[PDB]
Amino acid sequence: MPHAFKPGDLVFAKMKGYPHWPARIDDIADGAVKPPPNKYPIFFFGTHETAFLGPKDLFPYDKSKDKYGKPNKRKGFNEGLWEIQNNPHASYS
Repeated sequence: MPHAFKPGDLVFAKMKGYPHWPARIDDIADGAVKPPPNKYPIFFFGTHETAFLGPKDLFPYDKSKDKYGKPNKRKGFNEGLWEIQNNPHASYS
């Protein structure tokens, strides 16, 4: 059975106006700004941007890739597909 989301989990994350996007649950570094309650820090592959999202917008990657893991014309999307498949746990800083 599923657990709660934890750092390192791979997802597609949904934001308004954007396609379901390859992403990971990030850690919060010591001294870094914490997310709001019930939100997770989401690192978006390709764009390398971060947003705070709750579980309603997080789709586990294994289950969802057949639907959501196709190329898209949006900036950073195809780079992000490569990252989540090939080196999803690397430093992109």
